[PDB]
Amino acid sequence: TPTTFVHLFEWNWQDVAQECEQYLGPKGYAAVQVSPPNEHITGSQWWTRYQPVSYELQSRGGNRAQFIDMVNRCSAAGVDIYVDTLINHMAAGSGTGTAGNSFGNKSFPIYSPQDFHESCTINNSDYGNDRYRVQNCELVGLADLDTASNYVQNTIAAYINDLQAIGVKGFRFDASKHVAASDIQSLMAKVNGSPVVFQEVIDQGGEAVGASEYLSTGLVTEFKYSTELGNTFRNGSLAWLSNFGEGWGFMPSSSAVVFVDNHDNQRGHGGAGNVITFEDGRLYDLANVFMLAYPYGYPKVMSSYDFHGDTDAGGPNVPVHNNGNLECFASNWKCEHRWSYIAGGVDFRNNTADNWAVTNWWDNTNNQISFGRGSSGHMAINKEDSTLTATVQTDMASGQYCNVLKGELSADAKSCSGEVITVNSDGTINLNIGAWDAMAIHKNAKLN
Ligand SMILES: C=C1O[C@H](O[C@H]2[C@H](O)[C@@H](O)[C@H](O)O[C@@H]2CO)[C@H](O)[C@@H](O)[C@@H]1N[C@H]1C=C(C=O)C(=O)[C@H](O)[C@H]1O
Ligand SMILES: [Ca+2]
Ligand SMILES: [Cl-]
Repeated sequence: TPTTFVHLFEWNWQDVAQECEQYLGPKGYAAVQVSPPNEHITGSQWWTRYQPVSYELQSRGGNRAQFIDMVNRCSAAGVDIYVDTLINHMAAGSGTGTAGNSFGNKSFPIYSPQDFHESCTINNSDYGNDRYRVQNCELVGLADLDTASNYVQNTIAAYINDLQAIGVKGFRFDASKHVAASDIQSLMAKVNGSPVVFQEVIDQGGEAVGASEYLSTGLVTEFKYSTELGNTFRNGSLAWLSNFGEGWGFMPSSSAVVFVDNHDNQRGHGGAGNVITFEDGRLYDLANVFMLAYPYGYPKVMSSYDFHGDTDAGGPNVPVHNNGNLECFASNWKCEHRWSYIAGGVDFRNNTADNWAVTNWWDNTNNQISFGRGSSGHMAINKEDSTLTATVQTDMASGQYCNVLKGELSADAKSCSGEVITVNSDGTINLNIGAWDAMAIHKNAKLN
């Protein structure tokens, strides 16, 4: 069953539609978070998508027909679409949009200067001691919408409802911390049905505005997860993760959206160098394996492009699906959602969704850990530099299983493509995991 979504960052609508059919659907990913599909400022940088001009569906990702085509094709494949929705602001300065519209002096095709809060700047110090400025002033000069206005609320809700009519199933509410929770409650009252909604709120503690304020309007991004996971995997002991989640002070599991990294923090925005990303290779594989095996939050796998150290640069100048050639894994699109350890982690999460408990936790007091999900699955990670050969207890049926991180079960269930793990008659496994490696097995990848 579906348990994990993916952020196809800067992927165009044609690439996403093909990816849904060829990979995401077959592999069991629940949904795709796409880049803002509305009209935005021209320019090659990735951040131009976060400066709206209007709500017309003509963006760098493609036009309206291509967007609709993507929603239909993904839906037929069993994959939902979550739209990155800008509820806090409009573009800064003046210029021209991707659909031909002009704007300037807080004057847009759909908003007048009177539909915005009076200009003021959000200073870094405001985050810790002035909620009024955090929510009414401008985020790096972006025109701050008067979200308490009935006209503004109606206009954003009409956009959200139009997207739902096309078939969009969820929404990421961008920059939610900058909008009073009460304004979001009023906005939601105008939204049809009950789509999936997750709100971006960066809260590591000590903020004037807390993540907990948004729990009643939808899921909330738990940024402590990304940071603490990265910090533990790099500078701490994996043994500490035995009570990861609410035990560490995170929000309720059922309210959280978690990730190893997102488009902002992999670039140093809202996250330090301890955040683990595709650049870290095997370290990234292991961090993802932990997140996907661990029963906390609703995870989203990151799918990036090699930005070659340029934190402002837009994506590759070549599509992912390029004339029958997949532009993945090298210096263009990274396609982490296709990395064997990550796709295997997703398969494990999908197949252990009937048991959300962490059972039989074992560790060597440091960087070797192992735990199960009852009789649905078991996993182990070795981050020491000597082989993990400990015998661990599981609740799994004895037999042969495919290590799903390195391969998969054949259609006739007679063989695996990767190494085989053996669960003894007493339920134990005699591990044999090399340094910086791991294993995961589940009840639906058992050899016959
Ligand atoms: C890029 C982000 O900037 C702000 O985040 C700040 C955190 O709120 C603050 O706690 C932390 O200390 O510092 C962060 C800045 O470095 C916004 O709050 C946050 O919303 C924003 N991220 C999203 C907003 C955009 C504007 O539309 C986009 O450019 C980003 O890519 C969004 O993910
Ligand atoms: Ca605001
Ligand atoms: Cl996010």
